[PDB]
Order: sequence, then C-alpha cells, then structure tokens
Amino acid sequence: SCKKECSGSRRTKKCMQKCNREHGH
Repeated sequence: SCKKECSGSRRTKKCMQKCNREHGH
C-alpha cells in the first residue's frame, strides 16, 4: 500500500525507503 502503489519500472528505492522509515514507528 506504499511500495507497489509507487513502484514504476525500475524505481522503488524512493517509495520503499519512505515506507520503510514511516513503518519504523
């Protein structure tokens, strides 16, 4: 709901890192 909802063709480290930090609660 944050990784696949952003991942494009070869980009994901951006949305992934964002979700990884947010889920760092």
